Amino acid sequence: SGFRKMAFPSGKVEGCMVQVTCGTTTLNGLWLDDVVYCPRHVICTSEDMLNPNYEDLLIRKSNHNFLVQAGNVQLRVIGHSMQNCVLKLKVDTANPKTPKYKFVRIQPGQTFSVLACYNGSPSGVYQCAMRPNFTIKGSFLNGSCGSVGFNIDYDCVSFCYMHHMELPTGVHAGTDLEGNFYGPFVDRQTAQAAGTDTTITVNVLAWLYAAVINGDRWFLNRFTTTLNDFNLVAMKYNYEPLTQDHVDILGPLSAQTGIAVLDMCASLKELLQNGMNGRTILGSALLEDEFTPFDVVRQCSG
Amino acid sequence: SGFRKMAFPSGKVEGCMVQVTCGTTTLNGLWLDDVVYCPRHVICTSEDMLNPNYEDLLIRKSNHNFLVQAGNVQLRVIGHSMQNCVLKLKVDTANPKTPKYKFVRIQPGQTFSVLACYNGSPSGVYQCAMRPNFTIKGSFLNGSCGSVGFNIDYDCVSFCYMHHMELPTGVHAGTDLEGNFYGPFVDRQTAQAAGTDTTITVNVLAWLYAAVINGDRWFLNRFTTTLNDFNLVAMKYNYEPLTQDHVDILGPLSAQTGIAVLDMCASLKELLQNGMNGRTILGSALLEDEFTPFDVVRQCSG
Ligand SMILES: *S[C@@H]1O[C@@H](CO)[C@H](O)[C@@H](O)[C@@H]1O
Ligand SMILES: *S[C@@H]1O[C@@H](CO)[C@H](O)[C@@H](O)[C@@H]1O
Ligand SMILES: [Cl-]
Repeated sequence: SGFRKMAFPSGKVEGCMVQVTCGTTTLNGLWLDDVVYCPRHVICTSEDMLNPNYEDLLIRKSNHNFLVQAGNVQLRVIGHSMQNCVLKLKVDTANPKTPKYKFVRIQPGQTFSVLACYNGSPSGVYQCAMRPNFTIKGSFLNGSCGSVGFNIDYDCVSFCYMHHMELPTGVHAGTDLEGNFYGPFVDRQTAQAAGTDTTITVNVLAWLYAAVINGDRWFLNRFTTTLNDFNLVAMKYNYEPLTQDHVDILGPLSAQTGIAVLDMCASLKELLQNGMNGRTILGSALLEDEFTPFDVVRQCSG
Repeated sequence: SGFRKMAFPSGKVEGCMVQVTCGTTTLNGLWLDDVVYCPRHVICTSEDMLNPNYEDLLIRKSNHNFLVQAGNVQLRVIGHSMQNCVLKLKVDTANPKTPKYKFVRIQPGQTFSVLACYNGSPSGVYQCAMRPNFTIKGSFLNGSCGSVGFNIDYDCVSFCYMHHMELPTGVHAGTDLEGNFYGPFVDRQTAQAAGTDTTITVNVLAWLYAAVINGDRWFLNRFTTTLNDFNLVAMKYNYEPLTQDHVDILGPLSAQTGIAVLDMCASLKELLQNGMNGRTILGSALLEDEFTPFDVVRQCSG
C-alpha cells in the first residue's frame, strides 16, 4: 500500500554522466558508446548567450578544446559535430558502463525521471512530467545543464530529455537527445514564455484510481457524466481535453477497481467545481497530474 | 531554481540488492562485504507470523536452506546468525560493488531515500522521512520487505532503514541495519498502532525558507513571535515543539534570506491559524515537512 512519486533507479545513468568543459563553461554530458552528448551552449561565453551564432562559434573550436572528464579519467576527443542544439563529441573509448539504450522523443503528458548533475557528478533524482506547454518544473541550478531525463523498461534505458535553459519564469526547457527542443524554445538568452500550462486530465484520473486502490474513496460520488459534458468542465478549469484514447488507456484501472471511467470523471468534475473542502487525497490537497496510467499500474504491481 | 523532493542517486545501493529465499518466502537482502542482511521474518510461514518464536524457527534451518541470488549468480552461505530482527547470512564472496558504507540509526524528523525492491530487483527510488511516531509513509507491496533506506555524503552510504512490516493502517515500520525496530513495533502479525503523527516543525520552516529563495513570498507577514508563544500554537495543531537547537540549525537559511527564524515562525503561525486561503507554496496546498534544513541547503547549493 501507499503511493509515492517514484523515480526509476538511476544507476544505469549515473555511469554515463561526464563533465564537459569548453573554455570557462563546465556542464554535464552523457557518455554512451564512443560519443558524448552535451548542450551546445557549452561553447558560448556570457556575451554569446544574448544572440549566439553557434555555427560560427564552433568553427573557432577544435577537438582538443573540448575537455571531457569521466570521474577522474580524461577522454580523448577524436571528433566533434553539432546535431540541432546538442554537441556530439566522439571519444576514443567506448563507455564500459553503457546500458542498453535508445533515444525517444516523449509526448506532453508523459512522465520521466531526471538525474540532476553538476560537473558530471550526480546529486539527486526525481520524477517529473513534460507539461502540456513543453516545459518541465524541476530543480536545476547553474552547472545543471546536460542533466538528462529517462525511462527504464526492463534493461532498456530510454533517454528523452536533456536540460538546457531556465526560463525567466522559473520553469525549465530542454531537448531530446537529437537536439530538438521540446516546445518553441531556443537556446538563446532572449524573452521566451511558455503558453498556458493545462492540467493533464488523464493523469489526474489515473491518480484518483490509485487513491481508490489505497483506501481513499471519499471523492467517489453517486453520479456519472458524459465525455462531452466532462470536457466542458475541463476547459473552464484549464484541463486537457479527454479523448477516447485516454478512456481506453484507463481500461485496466477501471477493470481493477470496478469504477467506470465516466463515473470517475463525474467525481473529478465535482472536485473541480466544489474543491476538496479542506480534505486530502493520497496526502495531497491538490489534484496531482504527474502520474501516468502506466505509472499507477507499474507502481501497484512492480 | 525550482524545488523537488529529490532522492540521492541510488546506483551505489542498486549494486548491493540481492534476493533471499527461505522456503516459499522471497524478500530482498543487502549484500555488503561477505554478509547479506535481510528481515528475519524470511524464515516464517503464514501461520508463523501470528506469534513467531524466531529462535526456535532458526534452529530448524541450516546454511544451505538460505538461497541468496545476486542477479543471475548464486551465493554460498557459509554462516548464518540473528541480530535482533535482522538475519546476517555470511557468504563466501565479498560483493565487488560494496561502497564505502556505515550503519546509522536516524532520529525522527530526519530524511532518507528508499530503494524499493522485489526479489532483489530495484523498481524505484523516492525520498521520505522518519515520522515522529517512528513510522514511514512509503510505497511497499508484497516482496518489498528488505528494501533499504539510505543517505549519501560524498562517497559514503549511510544505511539507516530496512523495511519489515506494513501496519494495518497502511503506514510502514522497519529497523536499522542492526535489527532494532524504529518505534515500539515488533515483527509479528499482531494489533500494532502508531501514536499521534505530529508535523516536523523544523522541516516546515526549512521548506518555507526554500519557498522564499524560489520567489514564493506571499506567506511572509508583517509580524513576529516568541519561541514559547509559537510552541503554544504548535501544540494545538499537533506540530513538533521547536527547540533552540532547531533555531540554531536554521541559522544558515536565516542568514541567506535575511529572514529571522522567529519572523518565519510568525508566518507559519498565521498559516496554521488561517490556512492557505486556496493559495499554494512551492506548488503544494499543504505545509510540507519532509525537507530537512540540511536538505534545503544541499538542494539550493548541490
Ligand atoms: S534499450 C532498447 O531495447 C533493448 C531491449 O530491451 C535492446 O537490447 C536495445 O538494443 C534497444 O536499444
Ligand atoms: S562510509 C564511511 O565514511 C567513508 C568516508 O567518507 C569511509 O571511507 C568509510 O570507511 C566509512 O564507513
Ligand atoms: Cl498539496
